[PDB]
Amino acid sequence: CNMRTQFPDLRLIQYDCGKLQTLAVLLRQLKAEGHRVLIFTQMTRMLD
DNA sequence: ACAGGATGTATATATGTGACACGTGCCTGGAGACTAGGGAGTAATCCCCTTGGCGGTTAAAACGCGGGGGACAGCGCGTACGTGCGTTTAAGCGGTGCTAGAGCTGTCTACGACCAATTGAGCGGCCTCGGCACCGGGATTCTCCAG
Repeated sequence: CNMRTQFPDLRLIQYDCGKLQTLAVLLRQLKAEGHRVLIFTQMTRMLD
């Protein structure tokens, strides 16, 4: 099955998107400090 | 699971009350030469309305879910409508036998169109109050269980 058709991963949604990559790094670094975060974005379906 | 007993077709035939054929005539297309007016072919103006869609919030759909009271099936019975039979009513299918009134023809005005003016409705274009529209009471009115 794997060797005949390749489907998009769908699991790690940070794959294509460098915005989410740097956000993952940033949130991971902030987690040690644990002081909590507001993440603002317009585009209601980007919050998804 | 039959058979009298009816009713319904199917096939054939013929001559006479309607379908076709043929000649005529004569009103009506067809053909032709002018004269607009009408409509087409562009060229300008003014609108509205889609642009692509997004993410907030709302009303309207849409869905769950009980349950109740109507949609049907069952059963019955009790008229009432068809079925058939005898009568008789009166319509049909031909006739005779007037004259009322279509249908037409002609004649001739009153009537319609044109026809250039003329003007006075009328329609558009803003303005400005009343009049519905929605609201917020409280008081009569229904609807639903409850005895």
